[PDB]
Amino acid sequence: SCIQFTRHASDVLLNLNRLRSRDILTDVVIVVEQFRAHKTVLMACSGLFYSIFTDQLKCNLSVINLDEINPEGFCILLDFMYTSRLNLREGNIMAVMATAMYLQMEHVVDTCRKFIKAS
Amino acid sequence: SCIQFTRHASDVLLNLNRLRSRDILTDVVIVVSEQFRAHKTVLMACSGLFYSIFTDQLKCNLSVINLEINPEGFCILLDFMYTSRLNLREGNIMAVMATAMYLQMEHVVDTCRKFIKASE
Repeated sequence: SCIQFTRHASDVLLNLNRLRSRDILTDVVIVVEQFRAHKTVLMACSGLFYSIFTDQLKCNLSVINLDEINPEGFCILLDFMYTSRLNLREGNIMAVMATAMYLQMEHVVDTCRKFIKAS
Repeated sequence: SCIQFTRHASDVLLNLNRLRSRDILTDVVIVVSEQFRAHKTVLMACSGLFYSIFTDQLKCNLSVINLEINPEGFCILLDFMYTSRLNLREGNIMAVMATAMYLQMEHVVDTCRKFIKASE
């Protein structure tokens, strides 16, 4: 019985992005500058954040210090995680690609290769 | 400056489902009549009821929200919230439609009705 709401996955994500704007139930700050977010959204999108939050040995912490990753490159990936929309310019594209491979977003890393080899 | 990944809302939802499926980072027990583990964030994104509940300071930051509602009808809607699939059947359709209203979910309600008046 598959009455698929192909809009409902994206409704959910837009609604998660509003909660972040409204600051409703953010349970983490990532420092790179300060970026507030939901651990669950980070986890679903990013192999490393998922790799961090699932480690039963590590402390569960409301603050996560990223090691010099581009803050610009992280703000663009963050907004992607919440909007599905990847902003790339020539002036930031290198910033963005880097942070992906570290964040382990394997489909986001391929997307930067194509836009860089372009033009 | 606007490259949207059209399978990405959907990958986010299935990864959120697997978290729920592994009981990872879930922060609320919904006690329906049975228990249901889920994440506040997702309930609030799908439900105006759960939205009102979790933005109330008097009932923040409660771990347990006891809702009488049917469990099976809740279970199928909880499935829907995390999977975008609505699993309807003559035997639950009345149960889902009802839970649906009480949750203020109207898009699936419409769907139950039309399933009801499609067979009969």
